[PDB]
Amino acid sequence: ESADLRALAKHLYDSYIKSFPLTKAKARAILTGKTTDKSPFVIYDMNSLMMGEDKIKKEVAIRIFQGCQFRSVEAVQEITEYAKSIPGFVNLDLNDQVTLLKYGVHEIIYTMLASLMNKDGVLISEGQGFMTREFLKSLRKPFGDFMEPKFEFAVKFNALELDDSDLAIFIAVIILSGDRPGLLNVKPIEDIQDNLLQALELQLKLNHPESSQLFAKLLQKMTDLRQIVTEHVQLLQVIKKTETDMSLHPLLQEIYKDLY
Ligand SMILES: COc1ccc2c(c1)c(CC(=O)O)c(C)n2C(=O)c1ccc(Cl)cc1
Ligand SMILES: COc1ccc2c(c1)c(CC(=O)O)c(C)n2C(=O)c1ccc(Cl)cc1
Repeated sequence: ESADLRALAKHLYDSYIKSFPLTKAKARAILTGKTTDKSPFVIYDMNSLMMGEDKIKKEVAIRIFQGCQFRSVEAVQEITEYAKSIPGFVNLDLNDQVTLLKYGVHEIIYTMLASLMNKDGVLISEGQGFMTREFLKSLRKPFGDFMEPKFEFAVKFNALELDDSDLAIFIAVIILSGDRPGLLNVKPIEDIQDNLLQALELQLKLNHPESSQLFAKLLQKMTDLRQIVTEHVQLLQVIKKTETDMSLHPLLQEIYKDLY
């Protein structure tokens, strides 16, 4: 079993690397000054944003809005590709596969968003750019309040100091939650999570031997993930009631209508 769990961990990590182009490792190298990667253009005001458009591949709050959207959709596409590699996932009832993805993708998105963040801002455009926390906070209501909750989580979450091999199993654990609403066959989902949970436990113990109860502390973080989703959805509802001229991407619209 112990050798089997390591096999499971290595399998998931390999799938993770194959599925997510911008890893935490790449993100850290960019954010700290490493020579393996190159420096981002920093956007911190209106003119940096204007010049950033020239360097990086009508209202700005709207443009930034539309930017996250395309990125979220892309992320959903990646997380979906990853889930199919989770042993057992494709063998589940198709309705359950959908349900697991529906409630799971945003929790993974915010998890992985933490990798691209520090207390000062977030990587964008596959790491070419960097948007500051304060520029985001300064955006007009309600747009200014969207990102700050993510930062506060990311700051707390990044203190756990997980690397990608850690995250690979954790996101796998998130997808295979037996307590999602509407699931038909909970039992096969829980059997897969049991093994995934076992593998996370051993992975965290071997990769972080000195940080006690990291497993427990990491599982407790799923609480914070939920509140991020709940709060976000409510802020989105304000947008739809106010900006009747724009809409969510169909895929995003399906994920959200009607989650909770
Ligand atoms: C990756 O997490 C985010 C962050 C912001 C998001 C989204 C997702 C989505 C998509 C989603 O909810 O998955 C939309 C549609 N966002 C916005 O409109 C928005 C509003 C204000 C600002 Cl300052 C920035 C973006
Ligand atoms: C999910 O987290 C975020 C937050 C902000 C983002 C993005 C992602 C992306 C997508 C990405 O990160 O690749 C873009 C593109 N964001 C912009 O604010 C932006 C910058 C310049 C222009 Cl012209 C328009 C929008």
